[PDB]
Amino acid sequence: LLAEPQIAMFCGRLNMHMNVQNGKWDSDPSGTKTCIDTKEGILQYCQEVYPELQITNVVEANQPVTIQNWCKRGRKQCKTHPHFVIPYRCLVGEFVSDALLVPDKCKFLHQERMDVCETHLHWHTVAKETCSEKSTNLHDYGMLLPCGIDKFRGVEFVCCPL
Repeated sequence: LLAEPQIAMFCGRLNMHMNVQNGKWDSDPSGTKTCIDTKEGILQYCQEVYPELQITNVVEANQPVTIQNWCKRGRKQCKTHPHFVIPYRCLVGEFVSDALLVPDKCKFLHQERMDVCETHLHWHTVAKETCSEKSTNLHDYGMLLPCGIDKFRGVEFVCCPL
């Protein structure tokens, strides 16, 4: 969901966050906060930047975005080269899994491993690998059953014809 709460980082520039009202990337309120290394720190920035929301978890978005107007410290020189970055989604309150679009001719699948607690990458790879086994393409996917910070017990996905 391209306009939901989320943050985007580019080291050397101020963090961006999604403006849910207009869909645009807004720079850091303080004019000082830059890129973060830990998922836990990303959760903390989510919480700081969306004070009216209860941020309970985070997850990688599935596709990178392009952002060109990164600000330097103190919010000026807010132009640089276009930069590809995968935003982190700031997940709100009780977990609701993504409603995936399933084009005609494609197939919705889901797998749950209630005995494991796994990464976004792992589930992405499970999804992709499943589709590939039948000569189809992974089209859209989402996490299921959070069990930790950016850790989940399952994946929902859509496989489409090549």
